[PDB]
Amino acid sequence: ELLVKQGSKGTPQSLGLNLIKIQCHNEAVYQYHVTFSPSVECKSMRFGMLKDHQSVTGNVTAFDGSILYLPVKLQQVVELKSQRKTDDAEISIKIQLTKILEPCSDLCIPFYNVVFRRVMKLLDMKLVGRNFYDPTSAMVLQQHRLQIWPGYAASIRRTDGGLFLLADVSHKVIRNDSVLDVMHAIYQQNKEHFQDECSKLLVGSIVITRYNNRTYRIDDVDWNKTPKDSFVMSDGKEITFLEYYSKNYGITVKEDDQPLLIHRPSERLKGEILLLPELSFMTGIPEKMKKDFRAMKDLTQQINLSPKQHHGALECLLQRISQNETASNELTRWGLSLHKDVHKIEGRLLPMERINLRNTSFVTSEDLNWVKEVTRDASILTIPMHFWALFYPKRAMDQARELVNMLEKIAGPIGMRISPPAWVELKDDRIETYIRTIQSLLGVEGKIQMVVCIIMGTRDDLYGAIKKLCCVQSPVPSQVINVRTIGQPTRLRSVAQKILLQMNCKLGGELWGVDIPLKQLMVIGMDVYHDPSRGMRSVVGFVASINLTLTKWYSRVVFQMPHQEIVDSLKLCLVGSLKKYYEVNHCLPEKIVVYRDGVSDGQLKTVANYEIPQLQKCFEAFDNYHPKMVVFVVQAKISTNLYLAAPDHFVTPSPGTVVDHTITSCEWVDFYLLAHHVRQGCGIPTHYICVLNTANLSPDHMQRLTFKLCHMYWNWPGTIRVPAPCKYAHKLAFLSGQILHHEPAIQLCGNLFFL
RNA sequence: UUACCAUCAACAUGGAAACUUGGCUC
RNA sequence: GAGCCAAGUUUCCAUGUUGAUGGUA
Ligand SMILES: [Mg+2]
Repeated sequence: ELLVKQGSKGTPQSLGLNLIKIQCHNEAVYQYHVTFSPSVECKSMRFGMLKDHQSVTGNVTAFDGSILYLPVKLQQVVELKSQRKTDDAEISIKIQLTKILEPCSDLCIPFYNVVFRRVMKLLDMKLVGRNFYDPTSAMVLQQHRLQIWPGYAASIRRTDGGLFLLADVSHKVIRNDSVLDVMHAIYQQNKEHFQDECSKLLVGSIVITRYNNRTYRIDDVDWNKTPKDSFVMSDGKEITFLEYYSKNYGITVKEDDQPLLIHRPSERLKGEILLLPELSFMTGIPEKMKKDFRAMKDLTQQINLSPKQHHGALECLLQRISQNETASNELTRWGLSLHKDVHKIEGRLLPMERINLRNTSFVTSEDLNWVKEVTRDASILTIPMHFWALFYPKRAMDQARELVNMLEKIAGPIGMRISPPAWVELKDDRIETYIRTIQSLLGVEGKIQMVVCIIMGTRDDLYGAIKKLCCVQSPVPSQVINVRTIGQPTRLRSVAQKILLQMNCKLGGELWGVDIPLKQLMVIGMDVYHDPSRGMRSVVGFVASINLTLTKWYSRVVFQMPHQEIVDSLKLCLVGSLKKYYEVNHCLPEKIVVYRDGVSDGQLKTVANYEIPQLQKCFEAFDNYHPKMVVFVVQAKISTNLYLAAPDHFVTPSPGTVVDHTITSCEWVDFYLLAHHVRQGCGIPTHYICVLNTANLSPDHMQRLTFKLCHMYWNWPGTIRVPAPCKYAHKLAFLSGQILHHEPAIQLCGNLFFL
């Protein structure tokens, strides 16, 4: 079905885009596999060899290193005898004619992209990582030996509107200090302690090589080897590093006394990739620059481009493309005529939602923030909390009394009935003293409602162990404060406000909600938390709405061992969720809405045709249970940018903007929603892909329901990017994966204990 | 770990095309 | 000859995560 979703609800917004329309007038593409037999690999020297033959291959070539594209229909299988122009050896190349590609094809998308990477190469922009950056517009920090290149993450894609060039104005941190120059500086710093200092600085530090443009993690540094030595290339051939770089890449290496960097490929090839530090350069903010206020503020104020500056950089790119004769010729020879200005459309702005409290219901302002409108009125349900204990190591004791004073001053308009705690001073600041004191306080007394601790500095092990005690071993709701958030009195008041709201959340109270027209709605939020350190011990959190007014969230956690499946884990989580829903609501829901987090574009069909059929196979375990299911793939980090056409320039878009045309994928029912208010930089929306819709949910109530679920998040009094169940599931899975490493207590799963 | 939002640095996973290798295989 | 599966390389991409900076509450 064709995607016609742009309805009348919401006001039209003239949105500029980071999209430039590309009109294609190609008539035939032919794809060949060049088969250089003595194995040249440079991606530019091979381009030079393919440009050496402009007669048989013509002057129009979309070459990329191993795949050639022609419009000329060259004969099947030919051979050529090119010259390497380096150290002398004739180069025997082949031609394959693998495929015939039609004009309007999605397999021409890599060919279009290769043409445009060549076009950016014709603007003298360097290729760093996977993007193109301009060193002419670079800004330099000489005090840190670093530069920022303003360039573009650009890619041609086929959306509903057709062929588009997505160009995001990215910035590349290019460190002028080489790795070899870093070893030179450290060797100047100390002599005997040079190698171990380079070991602790470099192992874990990740470098780039710009001659092939690849990033490698330094797993070790070998000081016993030097480029001069010899290694074996994949044709089983023994050659030195210098000869390999002067032949396969055409680079003469200045210094040959440099050591070697070993990158061990994880999740296994067993090949020690061996790296030269002359062509290896670090990427990232240096250690001395991290604590610099001026340098980081200049870097941040440059990279936090407003939509006016974003569109200005895109217009500069289009002006550079149009003014350069070679780039315009290269685009025109393929029939790819670029647009002079970026694409712009008319999106919709969704209406504001009445946030409801116990007695007051207020329409949200344009800021979409209710920070001060919720600490002046009462929450919907406020559980009174009297018996609790505050744990402090006598150094934040004044800060503890200040926090208690602010809490009892603010519990009035909040609605909490707050009693003074047990002021548990700790004889030591150790984790063992903390845990034994909490356990001894709860061992004798069973009427204690809460345990609130104060942590000296940033201690992740102490917070993790406190949460290990509090929602696994002894199910007591917990709260952890730092001394940096209650020290100064300037922000102490709002900190105490949100802390008391957190106390009300972790006890089963309800903070705020909106009116929802959909009845018996069964909201599911999931976030498959992947572990890159525990041997792929994936954690799937599961947050399920329970009451009809969409305010109680029953939580579940399932762990995935190696060689397991998400199927039975989601089976157990869903049957537990419907068991809780039946035991509370005394009914069964007619509509289950699932918000799956983190699915790539390739795994979308895998999610749609494999996992969700088993999700409806869970449904037969109950008595004639067949409701209507709606599954969402949520993609938060995207590269599409929305602008707002003010009558002078481009500004940040108003929060709550939907785009359901011209950007969406062809094979799915998609839209982009910018729900949150953003004041820094450009407002990235969040991609919302309908994997399945059995409820016949039109995109009017679909977008409105996702926007409404963006409001329900109770750890922030305003709109967040993802919906509230996605963020609840993400925090639950993060706490059960990196902090708990265990399933929680079932009773504490009745409340938002992870907030 | 009082939160949310931006952008940067990196890692990990997955898809499509082409090619190569090794098994089957009609 | 055609087809299936596994692994790898090169192109194009997509998604998540961890840090680090800022902002404001
Ligand atoms: Mg999530």
